[PDB]
Amino acid sequence: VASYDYLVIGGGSGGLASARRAAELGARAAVVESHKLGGTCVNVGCVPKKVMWNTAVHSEFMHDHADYGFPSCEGKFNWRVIKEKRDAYVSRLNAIYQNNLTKSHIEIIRGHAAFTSDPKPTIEVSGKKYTAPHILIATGGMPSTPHESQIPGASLGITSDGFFQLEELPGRSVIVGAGYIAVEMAGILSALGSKTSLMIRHDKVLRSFDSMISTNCTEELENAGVEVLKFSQVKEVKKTLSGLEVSMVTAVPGRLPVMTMIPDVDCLLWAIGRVPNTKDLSLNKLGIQTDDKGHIIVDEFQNTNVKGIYAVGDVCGKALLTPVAIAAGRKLAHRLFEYKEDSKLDYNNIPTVVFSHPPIGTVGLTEDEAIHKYGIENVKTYSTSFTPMYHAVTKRKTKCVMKMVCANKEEKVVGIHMQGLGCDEMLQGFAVAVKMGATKADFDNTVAIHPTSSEELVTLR
Amino acid sequence: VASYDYLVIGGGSGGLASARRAAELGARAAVVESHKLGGTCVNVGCVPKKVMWNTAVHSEFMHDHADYGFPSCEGKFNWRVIKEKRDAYVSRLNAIYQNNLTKSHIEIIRGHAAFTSDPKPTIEVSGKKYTAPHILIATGGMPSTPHESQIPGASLGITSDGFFQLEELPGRSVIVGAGYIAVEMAGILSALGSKTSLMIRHDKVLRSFDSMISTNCTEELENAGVEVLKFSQVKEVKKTLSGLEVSMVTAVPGRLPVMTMIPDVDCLLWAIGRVPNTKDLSLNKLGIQTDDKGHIIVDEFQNTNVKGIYAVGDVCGKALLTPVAIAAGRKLAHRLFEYKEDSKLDYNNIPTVVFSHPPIGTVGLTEDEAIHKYGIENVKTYSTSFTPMYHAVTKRKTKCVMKMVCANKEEKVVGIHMQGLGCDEMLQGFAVAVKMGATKADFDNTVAIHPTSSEELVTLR
Ligand SMILES: Cc1cc2nc3c(=O)[nH]c(=O)nc-3n(C[C@H](O)[C@H](O)[C@H](O)COP(=O)(O)OP(=O)(O)OC[C@H]3O[C@@H](n4cnc5c(N)ncnc54)[C@H](O)[C@@H]3O)c2cc1C
Ligand SMILES: Cc1cc2nc3c(=O)[nH]c(=O)nc-3n(C[C@H](O)[C@H](O)[C@H](O)COP(=O)(O)OP(=O)(O)OC[C@H]3O[C@@H](n4cnc5c(N)ncnc54)[C@H](O)[C@@H]3O)c2cc1C
Repeated sequence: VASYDYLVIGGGSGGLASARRAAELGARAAVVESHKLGGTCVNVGCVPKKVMWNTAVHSEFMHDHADYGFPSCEGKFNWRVIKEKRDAYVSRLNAIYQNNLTKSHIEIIRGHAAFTSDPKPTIEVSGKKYTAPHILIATGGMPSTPHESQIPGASLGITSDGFFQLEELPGRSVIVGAGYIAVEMAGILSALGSKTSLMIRHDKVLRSFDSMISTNCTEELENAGVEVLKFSQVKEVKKTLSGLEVSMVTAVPGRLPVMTMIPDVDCLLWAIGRVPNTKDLSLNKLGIQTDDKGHIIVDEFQNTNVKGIYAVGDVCGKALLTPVAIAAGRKLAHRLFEYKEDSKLDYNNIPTVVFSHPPIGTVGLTEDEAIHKYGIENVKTYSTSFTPMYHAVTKRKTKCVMKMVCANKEEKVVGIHMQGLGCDEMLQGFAVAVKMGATKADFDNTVAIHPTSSEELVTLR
Repeated sequence: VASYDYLVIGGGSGGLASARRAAELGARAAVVESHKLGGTCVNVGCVPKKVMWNTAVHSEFMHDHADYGFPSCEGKFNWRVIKEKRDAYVSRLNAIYQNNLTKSHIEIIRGHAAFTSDPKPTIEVSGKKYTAPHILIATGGMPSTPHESQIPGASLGITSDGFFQLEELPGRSVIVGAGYIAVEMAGILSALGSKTSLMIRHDKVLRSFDSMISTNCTEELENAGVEVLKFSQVKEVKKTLSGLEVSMVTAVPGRLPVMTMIPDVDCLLWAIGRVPNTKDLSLNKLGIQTDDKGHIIVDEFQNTNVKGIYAVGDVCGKALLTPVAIAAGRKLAHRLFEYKEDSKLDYNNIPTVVFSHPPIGTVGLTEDEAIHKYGIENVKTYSTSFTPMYHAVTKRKTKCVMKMVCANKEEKVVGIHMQGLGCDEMLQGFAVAVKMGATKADFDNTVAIHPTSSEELVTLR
């Protein structure tokens, strides 16, 4: 039984970040990883997604070429070219992460970890035992798929993982789900030329975002050529002579349900949720608490219910983002190895960018959330809607919408929501301002940068 | 003699902003404008410049098309197409500004104003007299050109004004100056296909910016195909059979001076400075103080040396930006018509974006300035340099450099300097944070947005 100061199960964002900081602090750490280092984020998430987004962004910009004084650009996007380049780049990152671990003197234990029956918390990987007084579970999650029992033929569809395996651009694609991943995938496939449908159970996407954003985002998708199938769900999927045939039920409220067949589908992409990876951990041997989806339950300090066992990142099921897993993993290392007992991540005011077209940036409370927290009488919002100057000379148009949610007399900024060209890079510093507790006067007292989109947020009235 | 509450001379950024706010406050105002409303900013500055920048940005992005999986885009940029569209857009803005004035009930007096000999400050426009207890001079500036006495043939060159009159893309262009305008023009002309040279008196451009920025900016220009002629200046210009011939002296220190002829020049663009527009105002009839360049001298509240006479914007020669003129003009209206005596613009921490390729964003003190303000022992900087993820798959490359200047033990953020893709939209919120007095912990405690360039500023170590 090899003993370490810190054993981290999972070599993705949270697990690596935590292991690296711990090692800086003098801890003797080891990371168990059964697949590729970098985990979701590098292999099938953040990185490959962004590359595909940059590609889709090229496609749109190329539509404006002639408007800008150039000759029309004519053609066909070649999926395999970019796919090969994207894979290579992921390969480069995996090699860097491995090197980062080595330079830090962190041991990499390759294989699938599981807890043992042993009294003092101990794991087994490939027959060998490993123990530490602090063990971090950072095993992440996976895409959720429907059971054949509920939706026959569901296994004919792919997930976001399968999306990163595709080698050709699917001619006809149907995406099921209304969350950010669904939105992102629909936007990429459509911009690159796939005849794309997005099938959502209600009338808008991103229903948990501020309502200005869910409305605007739904319209932008339609305007970009994505067919949004509202109040619809899949009833069955079948393999026809040439592709898939999707049977769906549309049930608009105030109307009779109607069943429709969608034929000749090349790609059926389930983007319905993520499930935690805890199933094969043998958690029950230690009696570690999970919720009914399999998420590990933790407190504000990432503690599980068992002493010396922690969990961070996707596996915990809250704020499923690369930077949160990292920040939580880091704060945890400072708490354990630097003896900073108050060291923990604040889960409020975490900013998010959704890589739609145009991108979305959000931080803090939606208007409804502020209304429930402070009361209608105490909430004031400011908003603007305009066409960015980039489109002054284009036939194709996109809008920029921004909304500021203020609370109390002081007009504290408690929420910022926007969608528009450049909003992906614009959000970070306002997130800093929001975290510091800025009020509207603080924004108003900052001299604008002209001509930009960003200047609209400091000149709202 | 028609009397008003407020008479504003100049209908550009500062003059309009001040007049509009004053009118909201109940003032009976009139704006004197001898040319087009919107002034520099709309007609020959900010707006038309940005449109030309967006165009140049299209040209660069089109170089990456094939790398992104598309077929090579082949050609020739058509200057007149975009020029016509740009003019139209400026026409649209002029009509809006005029309407804004009318809706506000502000009187527009068309013509050239000059002060009179009269005791109580009074102006004359087209034979008629006008007076007010508060008169704002906001007459802006103009491009500076060399005297034929010092540089013979200088009048064969054009200025940034003339740039906006061009109808064809000049084949060979030489830009003289090393400030932001020179840099911007060089970058646009070059990206659009002009064989461009930038002639600077020293070895770097933007010598007043933080030294990381002047160095990086000079390299980016060279990398983009702009020939930077260092330690050079124009000695004479002459009209040859086919274009202009520029005689220049290059005097590298530690070397003998060398004279060179630059032949076949289509466009010689002077971007050497701006001069205030005060010359024809008859300021001396009131004894209003100017410096030796013709700038009107004012105090912290925009007061001139004469009671009831103020000046804002370019004419004052400090912080020559559209938003500063606006903010100063607004604060002034609140002071005069809302009786807010402490109402004035803080000229510290004004953010600037330079529309180079990639763009530059700066706010606060350069490293040297912080060193002079706090002492070397009290200044700590953090910086990063990386290749944005956008170029992971391109043969063409650009860099992103960021620098954070902190002061004292607390590591107050006193300067942010960066150059890179997206830095034009990234700066605004960090400018808010800097204005609020953020420290490095405030940045560090803000969760990053992945994957973006902006996230680098919150993860500096
Ligand atoms: C398509 C997609 C796009 C996304 N886009 C973004 C985005 O743009 N921005 C953003 O912030 N977030 C994004 N996310 C979310 C972000 O990628 C995740 O929140 C983050 O990767 C979670 O990190 P983690 O450390 O919890 O787990 P992960 O990186 O999944 O790491 C878990 C690791 O544990 C390994 N493992 C699991 N069980 C075991 C075991 N028993 N033994 C050994 N090893 C094990 C797994 O192989 C894996 O390598 C995206 C996610 C997806 C799916
Ligand atoms: C090429 C270029 C690019 C620029 N790019 C940017 C940028 O991207 N961002 C930015 O922030 N700033 C930029 N600037 C600077 C910005 O445009 C100026 O700081 C701003 O326009 C100054 O406004 P102002 O109100 O002082 O004067 P102006 O807008 O020049 O207005 C002065 C007005 O007074 C009128 N006038 C003058 N004398 C008289 C008189 N006697 N009687 C009646 N009317 C009179 C003039 O016709 C004019 O309309 C740029 C400038 C230039 C030249």
